[PDB]
This record gives sequence, C-alpha cells and structure tokens, in this order.
Amino acid sequence: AAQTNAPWGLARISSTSPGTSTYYYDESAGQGSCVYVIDTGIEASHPEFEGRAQMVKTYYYSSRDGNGHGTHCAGTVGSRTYGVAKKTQLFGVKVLDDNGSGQYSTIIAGMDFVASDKNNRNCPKGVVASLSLGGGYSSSVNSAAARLQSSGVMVAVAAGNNNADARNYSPASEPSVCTVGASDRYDRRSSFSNYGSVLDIFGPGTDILSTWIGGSTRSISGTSMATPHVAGLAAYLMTLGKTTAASACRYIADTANKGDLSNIPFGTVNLLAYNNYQA
Repeated sequence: AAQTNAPWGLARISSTSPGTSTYYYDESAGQGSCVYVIDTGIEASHPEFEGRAQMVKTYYYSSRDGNGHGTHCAGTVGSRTYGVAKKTQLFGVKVLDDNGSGQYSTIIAGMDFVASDKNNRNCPKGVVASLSLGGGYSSSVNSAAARLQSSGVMVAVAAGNNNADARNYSPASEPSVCTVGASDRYDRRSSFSNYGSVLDIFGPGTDILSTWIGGSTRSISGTSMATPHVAGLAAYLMTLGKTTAASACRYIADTANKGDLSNIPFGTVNLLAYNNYQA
C-alpha cells in the first residue's frame, strides 16, 4: 500500500533514502496487534483513531489527555494518517498528569498494569508498549521496564532529550528494552537526542506531524516522537510474522538502514528503523 503526502517520518521508515514523501507498507498494517501508549492519555474520540483507541487505565481524576503528548505519540503509532501501524489497537495508560509529569511510583505501577492487562485483551499478533517518558537513573524504573519486556511485551522507550549519554536516564538505560534515539529529515542525529552504548535504534524525531487534542494536529520534536515510530514498526512486523516481542528490537536493528545517519558519536549504533517493505 502507498500513502501519498505522508509525514516525512513515515516515508523515511519505508525508504532507503531521505527526501521522499510516500509511505509504503503491507496492508496488514498491524491488524491483530496491540500497542499500549503509557503517557498522558489518548484522545480516543479523535477521528484519526477510527475507534481503534481506548483508555484502559488512569491514576488521576480523569483518563482524558489534557496535555496532547500522549495523543501525539499514539497518533504516530497507529492513526490513519499519521501512524505506522494503521490497523493496530491502541490502549492508553495515563501515568502522566496533564502537565506531562508523573511520579516514578505511578509509572512503575503502570508498567506492571500493562504486563497483567494484556491478559485481558485480544492481541493474537502480539503486544507492544511505547514509553515516551523518562527521568534520571532509577534501578526500580529500569527493573519495571525489564519485567514488562520479560512478560512478553515489546517495550520501546525514549532515549531522552538531553544531548547526553542515555546511561544516566531511566528507563532509557535498561539494557533489555528497546532504547530509541531521534533523527531529522536530513538523516542527522536530532540535536537534542541522547546517545550512547545503550541505544538500540534511531527513528524520526524532529518535526513530526501527528494527532493532537481538540481533534487537531501538530508537529513537535523529541525522542518521544521517535519511540512510537519504533513501537508501531514492531507491531507491524509482528503482525507480518517476521518477528516476536522478545526479538523485535534486535530484528529491527538487524534490518535497519545502516550507517546513513550523521553526527552519531563513536560507540553509538548508526541504525535507522526501516520496514524493508517491497511492493
């Protein structure tokens, strides 16, 4: 399938070259997979989600996304226009308040929630969790992400926006999850993207158009935007039967566009997420 005039990041993940504007993907489109978006919530009523998004948990007085960040990330996973996996099911877990902040204890509870809650959902092609969040190093946050992954969920986490080594941030520094850095439309490392040995993959993260609250759209930048590209890609590849939750990160790295990014420091992988879809 071909989506013309797609956001640059969607076009990038199906291309061997930057500078194109059509997204190419297998029509299965993540059907039968599920992606949990652990964030500020999701505006499930947005027409871009086509009824495929729902809130499953909040730790606050509402499950509504009063911020926009979680809606944007969910849109990159799975919205009809802005999403990688256009037929996946989206489940929102509101661990972040409407100012975008959350206590680590609530974030940990949300991760353990997903590990159990997947047993209450129908995801025959597999389960992914997208974590566009993080703070300073925490062994307990890392361990929660490790448990979620161990439980059979493909966990993708943002590397962080500190232009520094991700070793000092969590859950970015957890080895067993998929830590995602950000690139721009010219195949440069995004100027804010963290780096380091713990990164597994880069995805589009500068000037990413997606859904926003109030039934709107907007373009924002961050490793928070790169992470859902990878989460959606995992869901898409699992639906195709090309990988599994336990190995999706390594499969994405194995099949990535290699050596095409600039300003990647020595010791950080030079790998850009790629669906290898051949029409």
